[PDB]
Amino acid sequence: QKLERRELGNTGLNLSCVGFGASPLGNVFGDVSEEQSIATVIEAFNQGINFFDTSPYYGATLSEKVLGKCLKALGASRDEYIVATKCGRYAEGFDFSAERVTKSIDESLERLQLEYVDILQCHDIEFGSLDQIVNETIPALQKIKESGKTRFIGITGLPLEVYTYVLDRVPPGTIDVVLSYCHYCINDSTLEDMLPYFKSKGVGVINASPLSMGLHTENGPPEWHPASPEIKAACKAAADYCKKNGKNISKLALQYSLSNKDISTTLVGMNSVKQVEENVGAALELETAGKDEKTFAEIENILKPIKNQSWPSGI
Repeated sequence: QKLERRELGNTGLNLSCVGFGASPLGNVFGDVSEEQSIATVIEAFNQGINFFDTSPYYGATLSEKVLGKCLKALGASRDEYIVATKCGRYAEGFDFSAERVTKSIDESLERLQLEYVDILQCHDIEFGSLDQIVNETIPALQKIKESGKTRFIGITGLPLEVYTYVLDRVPPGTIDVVLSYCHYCINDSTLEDMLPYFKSKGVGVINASPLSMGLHTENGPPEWHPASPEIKAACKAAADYCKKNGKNISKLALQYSLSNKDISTTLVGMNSVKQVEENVGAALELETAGKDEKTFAEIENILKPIKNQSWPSGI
């Protein structure tokens, strides 16, 4: 049994349905040795993950530098893996200007030790002027795409409204891919409402944060998590139900996110070999058994009062 791959919009790329979120390689969630990061990436690739996403923001450029060492250590042909990065969001703030993003791709390629990335996306555009994204940033990414330094272009951010605003205002066929987070998970499935829009526009869809930044974990969310107390309380109750019934809230949450085949990949952050095994195994078991619908029904009942509620982001 091999990990399923899915076509990404009109790009022709076939992505593993679980993708590697490389933010933890930048020490975002704790210190990880370079040896451990390399081992994790190698294990992911050996288990069939072919998609690796990063950003200059993660670890103030360290994630990109570490990921570049990991990709070299795969000892695989460049066309056997797919690399996405971002531009516009840095540890020193937001700059979506044409000059910044044009410089940024070269900085990213230097750190990643690559001649090109497959995907380059504007990072967290709800912090920028959406009119600048439309009229300046996206044209600059089109020029980067024309140069070959990226093969495809996209946009990311938390609020789904940013995607309709931007995609309504660029010519058909401009944007290749979007990355969305926190909106295709057990407490919030609003990304599904965007899928007809993205399909009409020929835009491939990447999801991320299937655990909603720690809500769907036995340990619960970090202290900084921006969700309301009511969201947190219901997610803790869902985790408690799973614990009581001998089930794994995080495995079920990932399986829920993976179940929609119109989403091409779900990024998961990984920094140990056992995390790779757990995440790939959840996907393989989902493929052959389908969703445990009795258990998902009970989770849905607990999360009902807060379903699809989000939190503020950006300007």
